Amino acid sequence: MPTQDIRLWVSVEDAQMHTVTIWLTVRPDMTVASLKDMVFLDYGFPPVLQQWVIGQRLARDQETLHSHGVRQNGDSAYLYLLSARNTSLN
Repeated sequence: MPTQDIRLWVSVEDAQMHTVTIWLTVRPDMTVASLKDMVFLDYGFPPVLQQWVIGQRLARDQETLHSHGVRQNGDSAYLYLLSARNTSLN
């Protein structure tokens, strides 16, 4: 579309006491639920494990990124991962 996507930085925090940072390309029209999934798709980050933190976060996973303050690139979010995990597709 004429309007490009935006790049969102996400801080990943694990129960296993390690922290990583990821950059996600999306649009504010997206939501955490959708976003959470791509992160799962992208990083195999179990959506169950994924604890997403945004200053403008709402318990509702469905609300848009824009509604969570992600209006453009340079926006940053925080993700926490549980001790649990997932299984490899292959």
